[PDB]
Amino acid sequence: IQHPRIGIRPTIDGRRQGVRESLEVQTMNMAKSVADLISSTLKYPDGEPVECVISPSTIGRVPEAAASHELFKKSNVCATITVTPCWCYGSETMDMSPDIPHAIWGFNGTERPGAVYLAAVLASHAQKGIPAFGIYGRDVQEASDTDIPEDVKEKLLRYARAALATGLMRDTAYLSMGSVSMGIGGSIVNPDFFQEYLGMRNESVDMTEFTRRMDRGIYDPEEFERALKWVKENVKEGFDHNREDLVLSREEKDRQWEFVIKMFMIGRDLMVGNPRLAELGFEEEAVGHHALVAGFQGQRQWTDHFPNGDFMETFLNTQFDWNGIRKPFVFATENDSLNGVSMLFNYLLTNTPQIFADVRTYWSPEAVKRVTGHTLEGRAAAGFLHLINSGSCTLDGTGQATRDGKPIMKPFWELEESEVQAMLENTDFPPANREYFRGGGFSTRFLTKGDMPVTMVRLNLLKGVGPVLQIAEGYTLELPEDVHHTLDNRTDPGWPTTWFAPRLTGKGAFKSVYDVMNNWGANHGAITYGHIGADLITLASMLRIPVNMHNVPEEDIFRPKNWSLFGTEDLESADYRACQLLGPLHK
Amino acid sequence: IQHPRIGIRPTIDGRRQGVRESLEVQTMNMAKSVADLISSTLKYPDGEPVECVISPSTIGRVPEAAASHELFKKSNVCATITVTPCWCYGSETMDMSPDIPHAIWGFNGTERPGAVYLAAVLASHAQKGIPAFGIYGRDVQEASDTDIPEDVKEKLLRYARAALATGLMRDTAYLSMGSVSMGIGGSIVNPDFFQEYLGMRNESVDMTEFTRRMDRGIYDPEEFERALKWVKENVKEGFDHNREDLVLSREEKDRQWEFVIKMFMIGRDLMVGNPRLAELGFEEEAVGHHALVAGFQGQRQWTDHFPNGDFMETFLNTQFDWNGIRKPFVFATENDSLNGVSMLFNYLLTNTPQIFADVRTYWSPEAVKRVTGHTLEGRAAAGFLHLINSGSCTLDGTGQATRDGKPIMKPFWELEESEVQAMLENTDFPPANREYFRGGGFSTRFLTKGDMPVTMVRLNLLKGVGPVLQIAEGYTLELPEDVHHTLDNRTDPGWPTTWFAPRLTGKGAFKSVYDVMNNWGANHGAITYGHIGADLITLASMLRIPVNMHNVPEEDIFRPKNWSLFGTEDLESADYRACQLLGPLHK
Amino acid sequence: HHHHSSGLVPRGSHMASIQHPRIGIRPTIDGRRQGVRESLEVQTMNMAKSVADLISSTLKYPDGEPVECVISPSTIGRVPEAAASHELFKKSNVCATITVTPCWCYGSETMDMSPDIPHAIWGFNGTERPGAVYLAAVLASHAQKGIPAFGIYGRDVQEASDTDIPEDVKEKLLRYARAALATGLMRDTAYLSMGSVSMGIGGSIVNPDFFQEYLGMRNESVDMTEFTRRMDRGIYDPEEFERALKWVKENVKEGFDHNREDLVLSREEKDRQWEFVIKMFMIGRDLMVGNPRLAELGFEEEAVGHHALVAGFQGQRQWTDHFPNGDFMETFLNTQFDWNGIRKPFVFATENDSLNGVSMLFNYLLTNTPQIFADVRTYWSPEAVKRVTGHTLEGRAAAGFLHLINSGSCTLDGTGQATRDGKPIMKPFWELEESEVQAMLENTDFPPANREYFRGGGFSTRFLTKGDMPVTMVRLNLLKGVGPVLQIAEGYTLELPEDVHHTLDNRTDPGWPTTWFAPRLTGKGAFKSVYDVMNNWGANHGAITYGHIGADLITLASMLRIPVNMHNVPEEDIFRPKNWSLFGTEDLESADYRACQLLGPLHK
Ligand SMILES: C[C@@H]1O[C@@H](O)[C@@H](O)[C@H](O)[C@@H]1O
Ligand SMILES: C[C@@H]1O[C@@H](O)[C@@H](O)[C@H](O)[C@@H]1O
Ligand SMILES: C[C@@H]1O[C@@H](O)[C@@H](O)[C@H](O)[C@@H]1O
Ligand SMILES: C[C@H](O)[C@@H](O)[C@@H](O)C(=O)CO
Ligand SMILES: C[C@H](O)[C@@H](O)[C@@H](O)C(=O)CO
Ligand SMILES: C[C@H](O)[C@@H](O)[C@@H](O)C(=O)CO
Ligand SMILES: [Mn+2]
Ligand SMILES: [Mn+2]
Ligand SMILES: [Mn+2]
Repeated sequence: IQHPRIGIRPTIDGRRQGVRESLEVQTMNMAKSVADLISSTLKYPDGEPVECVISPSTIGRVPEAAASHELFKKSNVCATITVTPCWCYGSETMDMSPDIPHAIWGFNGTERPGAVYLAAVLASHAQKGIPAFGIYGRDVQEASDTDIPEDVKEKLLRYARAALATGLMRDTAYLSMGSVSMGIGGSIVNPDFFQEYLGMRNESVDMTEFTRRMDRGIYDPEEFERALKWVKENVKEGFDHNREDLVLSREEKDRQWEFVIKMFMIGRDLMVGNPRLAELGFEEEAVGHHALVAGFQGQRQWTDHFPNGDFMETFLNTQFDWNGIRKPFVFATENDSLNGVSMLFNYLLTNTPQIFADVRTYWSPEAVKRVTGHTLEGRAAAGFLHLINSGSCTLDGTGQATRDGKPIMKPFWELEESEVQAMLENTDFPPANREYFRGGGFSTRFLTKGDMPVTMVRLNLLKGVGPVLQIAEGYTLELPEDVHHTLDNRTDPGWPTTWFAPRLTGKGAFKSVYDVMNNWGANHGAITYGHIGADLITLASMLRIPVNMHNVPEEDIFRPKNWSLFGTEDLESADYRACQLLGPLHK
Repeated sequence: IQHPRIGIRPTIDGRRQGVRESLEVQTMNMAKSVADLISSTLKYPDGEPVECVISPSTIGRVPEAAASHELFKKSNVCATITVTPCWCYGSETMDMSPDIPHAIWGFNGTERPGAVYLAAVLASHAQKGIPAFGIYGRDVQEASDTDIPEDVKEKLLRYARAALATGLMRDTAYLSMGSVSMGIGGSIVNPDFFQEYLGMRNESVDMTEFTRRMDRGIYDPEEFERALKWVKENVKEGFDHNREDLVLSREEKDRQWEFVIKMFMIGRDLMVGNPRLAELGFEEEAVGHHALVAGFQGQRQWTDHFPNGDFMETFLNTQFDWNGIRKPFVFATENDSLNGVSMLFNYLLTNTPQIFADVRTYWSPEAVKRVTGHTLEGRAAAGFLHLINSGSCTLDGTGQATRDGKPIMKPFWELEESEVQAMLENTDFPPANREYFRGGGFSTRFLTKGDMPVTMVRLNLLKGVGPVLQIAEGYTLELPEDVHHTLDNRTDPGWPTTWFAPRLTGKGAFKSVYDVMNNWGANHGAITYGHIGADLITLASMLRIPVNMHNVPEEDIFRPKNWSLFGTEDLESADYRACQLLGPLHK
Repeated sequence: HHHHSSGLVPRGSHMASIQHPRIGIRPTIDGRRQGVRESLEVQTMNMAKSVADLISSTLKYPDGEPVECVISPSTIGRVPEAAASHELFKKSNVCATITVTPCWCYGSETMDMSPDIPHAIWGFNGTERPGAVYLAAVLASHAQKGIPAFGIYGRDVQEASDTDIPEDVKEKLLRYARAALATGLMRDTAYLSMGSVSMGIGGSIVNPDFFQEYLGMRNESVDMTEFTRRMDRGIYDPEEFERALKWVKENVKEGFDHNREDLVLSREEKDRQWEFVIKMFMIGRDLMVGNPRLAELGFEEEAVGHHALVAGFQGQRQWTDHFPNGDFMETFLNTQFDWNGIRKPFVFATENDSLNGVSMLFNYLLTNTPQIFADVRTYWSPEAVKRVTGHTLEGRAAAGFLHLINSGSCTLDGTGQATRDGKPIMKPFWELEESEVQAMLENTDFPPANREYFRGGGFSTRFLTKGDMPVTMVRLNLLKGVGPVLQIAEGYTLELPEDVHHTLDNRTDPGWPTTWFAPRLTGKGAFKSVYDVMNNWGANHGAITYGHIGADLITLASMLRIPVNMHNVPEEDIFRPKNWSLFGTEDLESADYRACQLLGPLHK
C-alpha cells in the first residue's frame, strides 16, 4: 500500500505593490485548512493519516505553477486541489496534469472575486479537456472566516476520498489464480480495462502453483503450526449436509483443514509476498505479485479435485486471522475480476472489508406470503434480495461490529476484541457440498445482522463502450426467525446469507425491488457497509466510467464541472457522453 | 451591417387543367402575408425594415425550384420559408441549400392537403440531412382565411429573428485588441469556432496600435474636441476610492479623460473604419477591421501602464455619445470573445444593447439575513446573483428607458432624449482602482433598475464537442436601499451593479438560484433585456450549438423538425445528438 | 528562493532554466533462481551500466551538463521489481525508458506501463540466452497493449562477456536518447507569444491544443504594450543596459542605409533607436526566462518571467509601424553570445510564428545548436540563374537552389563562421572559441531597417551563410482535422560565385541575411527536383539547423505521434517504435499516418 498525496495549490492574484501581499496569508490559510481537513479526517487502507503537499509558494504567475508542478511530480501526488480567495489568472495558474483529478475551491467572499476565478479557471479546464471539480459554498463568508463550511467540506472530502481511491489503484496489479471460472464473464479477464481505466497491471498464476508450493514446502511452517492451533480453537466446523456416501471421514476432513489453511497462506503470499519465504530459501516466490486485489478461479478444475477456495476467500476478505487484526486482501471468488474491482472501489472509499455475493433470489411479498405465511413489514415490506456467495464471505459481513448499538463493518484498526470474537462465534464452517465440489473444503455460514445500511455495487463490461457502474443503496434485513429458516433451507443453508432491500425511488430501475434485480448486470455484487453511492458516482466520473444505474439522490451527484457542459437535464446521458468523449485516463 | 433577406418560396401542385390555376392566388397570398408579416414586424440592427424576396413564380416542378434558387443566390438570402396550401411534390420543390435555415409553413386547411406536403417535404429534409423547421397551426382554417393565426406568427417570427441573426453574423469579423487577458478561457480566441459555426473571420490587433494612433494623430481631432466638450458637460466623475498615495492629481485625471476618449474613438475606428481617417491621410487605417463584434484585452499589460478600457467598453456598448443616439458596437471586456458572441446572439435577436458582467456572488437568503438583517421577499425571495463587470457596462444597462412605466433596454431608434439624459444622470464614473489598474482610467457606476425581465447568456467551448449555450431567464431586482449599500460597499462599489434572480423550474440546474450559478460555465454572462430564451434555443439549433442549460419552458422550444427524429422524450440528448451529427454549418 | 512576503523570486542567475530529464534504464532478467538468475545478474546489470555510460558520456543538456541516467533499484525479474522501478522513475524525473537484457524475461510482468513517455528495449544478440526473444516478445506486448516501444537489435551475434555496445546498437540507442530527451525537455515548459497574430500568418495564429496535446506545453502571452510599459517604467536592468550599449557600440557594425531618401533617419534618431532595440532585447529575454535583477530593482512580479523555452515577437504590423522592429532582439536571442558572455540561445520566432518556433526548438533540442529562422523566399532554377547572371551552376547548386532569408533577423551563429576540421558549422555554445564569436560579428553588419515596411525603424541583420555546410530545413504545419505534420529537407548551404551572389542578393533584399540552400534530391516523392521541394513546402517559413538531423527528427516525431508528410532521409535510417510496422512495412508514410492517427497525441 503506497501513500498517494493530495496536492494543495494556493493560487493568488499576481499583482503586487498592494494586492498580492495583502492576500498571501488568507490564501495560504485556505491551503492549510484543506491539508488539515484531509489529514485529520482521512486515512490510508493501512490506517496512517492521508498526506498532503502544498505548492512551494502561492501561484500568481506561470513559473510558480511550474515549480508547483515540479514539486508534485516527485511527491507522488494523485490529485490536486486549488484554493483561492481572490481572482488569479487561469491558464497561467491552472494544473495541466491530464492523468489525475483536480478540484478548485473558490472562497465565496465578496471582497475579492474568488468565485470568479473558480468559474473562469474551470472554463479553461473544460475548453482544454482537463476535467476539474468546482467547489463553491452556498453562503457568503467573511474575509477572515477561517472555517470550511459544511457544504464545502462535504465536497472536499468526497473529492479527496474518490481521488485517493484512484491514487491507490494506480500501478498495482490484479492477480488471477486460474483464469476463467465456469464461463463467468467477469472471470474472462480484460487487461485493457485495468490498464486503460485503473492504471493497473495484470498478473496471472495457474492454480498448479498452489499444489507446487504445497508439495515443495513453499510456505511458512512455523506459521502453519500457529494457524492450525488457532483454527482449532477459533473456527467451528458446521453441520455436514452431505449425502451418506459423500460424507468425508473425520481423518479426511482434518487433512482438509490443514490444506485450506495452507491455501489461505499461499494466496496471501502470492498477492503480497512474504519475507519469510526468502528466509526459507524461496527467494523468488517471496516477492509476490504486487496485487492490491486478486481472485481464485476455483471451479471447475481445482474444486473438482482439491478442497475449495472458501476458507481462503473468506479469510483473505476478513480483517483477522492467527496473526491478528489486519487489512483485508480484496479477493474475488471464481476469479470474478469485475466483482473484485467492484469490491475494490468500495474498499478504497471506506477502508472497510467487502462482501462478495451472488444475487440469488428476488423474494416478492406475494412469494414470501405463499411460502411462509408471513406478510413483510418495515424495510422488507416491498420485497427483498437473497445475497449469498457460493461458499465464502468476509467474516466482518456478519455485522457483529457495533457503533451506537447498530451493526457495521469497521476499518480494521477500529475493531474490538469482543467484536472479532462475536464474528467467530456467529459463524460456523459447514463441509463443502461435495456434489458441487468433489474436492471438499469448508464453506462459511452466517447471517448478516439486519437493519445495516449498505451499498451493493457492480462493474460491468459493455462491449464497445467499456466498464459501466451500477450502484444500489439499501439496508440489510432481519426477517422473522421462522421466515429466515424456511427461505434458507430451501436455498443453500450451507452458505452465508444477507437479506438486502434496496432503497426505491420511483425513478429508473428503482421503481420496485424486482426492477433492481432485473436490471442487475451480473450474478455478482460487491456489498459494503455504508451508503457510499455519491462517493462511487464521483470516483466513476474520475475514471470516466459511466454510471448506468444508481439510486443516489441527484443533489449529491458530484462530478467534474465540465460534465454540465454535456447537459444539465439528462444527467445520465450527459454522463455517457462525457465518458465516451474523454475516454479512460490511460488510453 | 448588411441586409440578409428571407426567401419566401410558394410551392404549389404542379397539375394544371384545373388544380394549379385554382391555387395560384391562395398560394401566392400565403407568400405575401409572410413577406409582410416579417417586413412590417422586424428590423435590422440599423432600424431599416427586414427585406424578403419571393420566388419568381410558384413552385410546382423542379425548374421553378431552380429559378427560385437562381434568384435567391444573387439576392443575399440567409434563410428560406416555403408556404403552401396544397400538396406539392417534395424533393422536386424543396430548397437544397445546406448552409442556411429553412422553414415550411403548411396551411392547415382541409380542401387540399397542405399539412400533408408539410410533413412529406420535411421527411425529405430529414432523410437528406438538410434541417428544416415545420410550422403547422393548431386550428383548421377556412380556405379563404387570409390571417396568419397566432401560433403560426409566433413560429414564423421566432424563426425569422433567429435566421436573421445567422444572416447578420455571416462573413463578419471578430476583432481582438490584444489577445489573452489574464488566462481567461474565452480570451484564448478560437478561430475554428467563428469560422465553422458563425461563418465569421478573425481579425487581430496588438494594443500597441492604440498607442501608435495616439502618438501619430490617427483619429479625428475635430471629433476629439467635440467629444471633450460633450464629456465634460455630460459625464460625472465619481467618488475616488483610491488610497492616499495612489490618488491621482486633478491634472493627471484630466489628461486621462482625454486619453480614454481617444481610446473610445480608436476602438470604434478599428471596428468599423472611418472615412474621416482617409480625409486626414490615413487611407489604410480608414477601412477598419469589418468587426460586428470586438474585444479589448486590457489587463494585464495595457492596464498596468495606460488608462483602462472601461470608458471605451462602456460607450462602445452604449447607444449614444457626442455624435448622437446610435447602434451599439458589441464589445467584450478582457477580449472575452465567447462573452462577445453571447452578447452578439442577444443583440441580433433583439436589436438591443447588451450587458457584459462578471457573475460575482451568489447571495443566499441565509447570507443576506446574516449580513444585513433583511429577509428577502418577492423575486429576491430565493436568493440572487450579483452581476457586476470589472469596470464597464452599457449605459442602457441602467434600465432608465421606460415602456408602460417599466424599465427596458430599447433599440436605439426608440430611445427618447429624456431617457438618454436619465442614463447619464444615474451614472457616474469613479476613477479606476489603481491597485488593479496602475494606469488609471475611470470605471462606470450605476445600479440597474429592478423588476426588469432579462435573459443571461453564455457560450462555452467544450473540448472535442465545440460551443455549448447556456440560457437563464429572470428579472433584475431592486433591494432595500440599506441592503444594496451593504452588499455593494462590501464588493466593488466602484463598478456597475445588476441584481439578478433567475426563474427557477425544479428541473435541471434550475432547482435553486445556487444551482444556476454553480452550473454557470464562465465568470462572464451576457445579459439582455427581454425574455429571449426560446429565440436563443432556435438560433442555437440553426447553428447546431447544443443548449446545455436553460429554463425556457419545453412547449416554446422550437427546433428544426428533424431534431425530433433524434428523440422526443429526452430533448437535451436529442439536441446533443443532432448537433453532434450535423456538425457546424461551415465544417 | 522565497520572497519576504509572497511567494517566489529567481534563485537564481535566471528563473526558468533548462530541465534535466533522465533516461530510466531497466535491466530485466529471468526470474528463475536455483542458478540461472544469479548467473545473469552481472552481465545484465553491465548492459544497463554501459548504456548509462554511453548516454551520460556522449550527450549533453542544452546547458552543457552531461545527461543524467537512472537505473532500476534492482534487476527486473518479476512484477514487484518492475513496480519498485516505476516507483523510482516516477520521482526521478524520467522522460524515457530503456530496457536492457541478455536473457529471456517474462514480458508483461517485466514491462514498463508508462503511456506518456518513450520506451526502447535492447536485446543482446547472443546465442546463450533468448535476449532477442524477450525483445520480440515484450515488443509484441507493447503493440498489443498500445504502449509504443522502440526495438534495438544488433546485426551481429555477440559473445556473452563482450561488453562493448556494437556500433549499430549505439546508433539506435543515441538516436532514441536524443529524441527522447527533446520530448522530456519541452514538456511542462511554455511558449510565450509577444503580441499574437502577425500579418494573418498561419503559425502566428497560436494553437494551444497543439502545444498542450502534443508537446505537453503551456501557452503564455503578453501584448507588446508590455515592452513600452517596461521601457517607460525602467523595468529592466540599467547597469546591464550601460554595459550592453558600450559593447554594442564596440562590436556591432551598423550597415549601409538603403532607405528611400526622405525616409533616412538622422544620426541622432538612429542612436536612440539603437538604445531602444538593446532594451527590447533585454526585455524579451527577461520576459522569457525572468531576471533576479528585476526583483532587486523592485519588480518582483516581472522578475519571474514566463517559463518560456521558446517564444515569438509579433512585430508587424502595429508595433513595427511605430517603434523600432524586433530584428536586433530576434537576432541576439537566437545568437549564442551578447554583452553578458557566450551563452545558450533563447529559441525565438520572428512574426510570432509559433510553428516555426516549435520547428526551431525540435532542432535546438536534438542538437544543442542555435537555429536559423528564414523566409523560403525564392526558388532559383538553373535556367533563371543562367538568364539572370550568365552563370551555369555546378556542384551542389547544379539543380537549382532556394533562397533562405528572414525578413530582418537571424542567428549570428548562422554566418557559419565557427569551424571544425576546416569546415563551417554551428556549435553548441560551450564549444565556441573567441575567434569564432569574433568572426561572426566581423562578417555581419546591421543595416537601418527599411522604413517603407518598418516606419518605426530599427536595424536588420546582414550576413552570408558560408557555403558547403550540411544543414536540415524543418517545418511543422497544422492540418485541420489531423493535427501537426512535419516536413524535413536535408541539404547544404551553397557558395555561389561572388558575382552571382551579389546579382541575386541585390534583386531581393540585400538588407537581410542569406543562406543559399540546396536540398538533397532523391528521385522519391517531393524530392524529384529542387522546385518540387519548394512547391511542397507548407509555409513561408523554415527552421534550418546545422547538420543532417532528419533521422533524429523522424524518431522525435514518431514519439510525439506527429506524422512526417515529407522527408528526404534514407529509408534504412527511419527509426520508429516497433509497432509502427504492424501498421505496414511497404507504405511507411501511410503506416505512419495510420499510427499517429490511432495513437494520437501523448497528452489528449
Ligand atoms: C480471535 C482472534 O485471534 C487472533 O487473530 C488474535 O490475535 C485476535 O486479536 C483475535 O483474538
Ligand atoms: C446627452 C446626449 O448627447 C448627445 O448624444 C446628443 O446628440 C444626444 O441626443 C443626447 O442629448
Ligand atoms: C564580443 C565579445 O565576444 C567574446 O569576447 C565574448 O566572450 C564576450 O562576452 C563578448 O560577447
Ligand atoms: C455451487 C454452484 O454450482 C456454483 O458453482 C455456481 O452456482 C456459483 O457459485 C454461481 O456463480
Ligand atoms: C479587477 C480584477 O482584478 C479583474 O482583473 C478581474 O477580477 C476581472 O475583472 C474578472 O474577470
Ligand atoms: C517585409 C514583408 O512584410 C515581410 O515581413 C514578409 O515577406 C514576411 O516576413 C513573410 O513572413
Ligand atoms: Mn457465484
Ligand atoms: Mn471579468
Ligand atoms: Mn517572414
